[PDB]
Amino acid sequence: RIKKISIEGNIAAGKSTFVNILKQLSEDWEVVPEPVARWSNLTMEQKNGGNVLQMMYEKPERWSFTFQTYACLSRIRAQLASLNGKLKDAEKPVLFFERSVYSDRYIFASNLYESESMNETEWTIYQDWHDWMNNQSLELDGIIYLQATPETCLHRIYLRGRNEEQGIPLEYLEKLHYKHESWLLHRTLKTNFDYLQEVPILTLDVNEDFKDKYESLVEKVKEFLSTL
Amino acid sequence: RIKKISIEGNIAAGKSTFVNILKQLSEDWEVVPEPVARWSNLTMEQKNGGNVLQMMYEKPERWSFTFQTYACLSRIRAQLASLNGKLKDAEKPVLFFERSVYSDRYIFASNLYESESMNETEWTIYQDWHDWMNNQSLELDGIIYLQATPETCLHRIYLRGRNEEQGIPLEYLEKLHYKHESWLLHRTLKTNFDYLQEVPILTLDVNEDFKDKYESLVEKVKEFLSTL
Ligand SMILES: Cc1ccc(NC(=O)c2ccc(CN3CCN(C)CC3)cc2)cc1Nc1nc(-c2nccc(N)n2)cs1
Ligand SMILES: Cc1ccc(NC(=O)c2ccc(CN3CCN(C)CC3)cc2)cc1Nc1nc(-c2nccc(N)n2)cs1
Ligand SMILES: Cc1ccc(NC(=O)c2ccc(CN3CCN(C)CC3)cc2)cc1Nc1nc(-c2nccc(N)n2)cs1
Ligand SMILES: Cc1ccc(NC(=O)c2ccc(CN3CCN(C)CC3)cc2)cc1Nc1nc(-c2nccc(N)n2)cs1
Ligand SMILES: O=c1ccn([C@@H]2O[C@H](COP(=O)(O)OP(=O)(O)O)[C@@H](O)[C@H]2O)c(=O)[nH]1
Ligand SMILES: O=c1ccn([C@@H]2O[C@H](COP(=O)(O)OP(=O)(O)O)[C@@H](O)[C@H]2O)c(=O)[nH]1
Ligand code: NA
Ligand code: NA
Repeated sequence: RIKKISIEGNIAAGKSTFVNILKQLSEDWEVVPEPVARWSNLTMEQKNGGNVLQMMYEKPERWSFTFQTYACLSRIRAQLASLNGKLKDAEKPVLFFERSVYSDRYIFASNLYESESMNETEWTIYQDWHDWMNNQSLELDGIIYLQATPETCLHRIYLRGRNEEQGIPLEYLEKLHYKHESWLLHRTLKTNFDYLQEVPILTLDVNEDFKDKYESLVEKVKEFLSTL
Repeated sequence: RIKKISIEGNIAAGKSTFVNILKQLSEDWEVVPEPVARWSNLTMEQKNGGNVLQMMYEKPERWSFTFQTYACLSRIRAQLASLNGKLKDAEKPVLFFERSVYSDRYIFASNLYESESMNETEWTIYQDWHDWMNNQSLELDGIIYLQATPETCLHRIYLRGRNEEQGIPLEYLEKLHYKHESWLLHRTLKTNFDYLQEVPILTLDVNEDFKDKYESLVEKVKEFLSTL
């Protein structure tokens, strides 16, 4: 049975960097990058996603619903493709997701509703769609939360240097940070997925640069995986 | 095995009337009304759908994508519920769909793209979603096409007397009519569903009032069902 583990964290916490570290450490370890992340850098999904990203910069209250539905669809399709296609010869197969359908809804879509970028009907339609489109083989064995300060993530947005992201304000990162803490640390966020309240969570502090010094983080991962 | 038959036709051709006739004629015959039809007349789907219908009257180029995705989702959910819930004691089970996921895409969503109510990205995202969300137990054994003139349907819009529909112009009904003829009569419409080109189609002329005189139409249905 493939173990499914989500990597969760704020914008520029280090999730993509961490996932591309893990992928290389075992042939029994595979990764599903976040579609939105891949859109940001030829396929019709990439063409659609690049357009949606640009349209979102111009007016989020017009495109948030369209963006969030396509982002989540794209993720489910990509996660199921890896789950059905990969690790068939693995001894102890693990698939690492760069975020989940839960971060799609409870972090991003939720935040856009709160920022008045979706109206009540768009948010209620989104939740209905999400509740339904998520009815199975994608349920998580575990979550790894990469915890960074908003300041760390703001500095890492600067380092990554996507022109379109240099305008992201600290306040927005602080809001996303608070949502992550409520969901994954305090476990105060109510979701419509009962099993989630029971899913084991590994919290890793990634404030210190780990690109060349990640053995302690991977040790924590291997320990966490052995408990599942 | 439940036989799945779609009832296809223009606005106010008589599909709802015909489906509510059929339902009563056999305990082995069940119907899935079109969600959009039900929205037009307490549940969160009805609340969402009524809002989406009203928002669409005000500006279709804003709401067409949201409307078409929720309409099609709502249909898949309702068709699968009947397929999983009903006719378990039937000898020769038949489920009649009021329209299909194909009329959703090739008639309505297509028409809205053509009427510049969806941009290329919205239409390409819609088709991608549709291709994907349709990957199974809903494939049709047969189609029944209720063929009425645009003039007949315009007269039947008047008879049904939905205030919001009295503005529908003959030209729009003529466009929908042409799409139906290309798909179901000439079979000239290319779809992304190969099996559809092979699905048996029964064409019924419903220009004459059938509310109290429908035996000949039902005879054609029973004959058609015996060939499948
Ligand atoms: C690409 C892009 C472009 C622009 C914006 N912008 C805003 O988030 C935003 C919101 C609100 C506002 C203020 N108000 C003014 C007043 N208006 C009436 C209402 C908006 C200004 C700007 C975000 C992005 N990226 C995003 N990615 C995600 C996402 N990332 C991964 C997974 C996932 N599911 N979702 C979500 S959002
Ligand atoms: C530059 C700027 C300045 C202001 C605001 N505003 C709001 O986001 C916003 C928040 C909340 C509300 C309602 N609240 C507050 C006011 N009230 C006191 C209580 C209700 C109203 C408006 C957004 C921006 N731009 C932003 N860019 C992004 C972004 N850009 C690319 C990728 C990405 N993921 N995200 C996100 S935010
Ligand atoms: C409820 C409602 C309200 C309004 C409208 N309006 C328009 O169709 C419409 C379009 C185009 C125009 C002209 N232009 C001006 C210029 N603009 C730039 C761009 C629009 C004006 C009006 C349609 C509806 N109903 C509808 N139901 C369906 C449907 N029914 C069953 C299954 C299904 N999948 N889909 C589709 S559409
Ligand atoms: C009253 C009126 C008047 C005009 C138009 N216009 C167009 O629909 C339309 C068509 C096509 C195009 C591009 N074409 C043409 C122009 N060029 C010559 C070649 C490209 C541009 C615009 C729409 C309306 N209203 C309408 N109501 C509905 C409706 N209302 C409730 C439920 C429902 N299902 N449908 C449908 S249509
Ligand atoms: O320990 C780290 C983690 C990340 N980064 C840099 O910070 C930016 C954001 O990282 P990533 O793209 O992995 O963040 P994600 O958005 O995927 O969490 C990138 O330029 C990384 O190279 C770094 O220098 N050291
Ligand atoms: O043979 C018929 C078929 C329909 N109608 C009336 O025409 C309108 C449209 O019918 P329906 O709602 O069944 O059309 P649909 O949109 O479902 O095809 C309704 O007022 C029907 O009662 C009728 O008088 N005789
Ligand atoms: Na690997
Ligand atoms: Na019946």
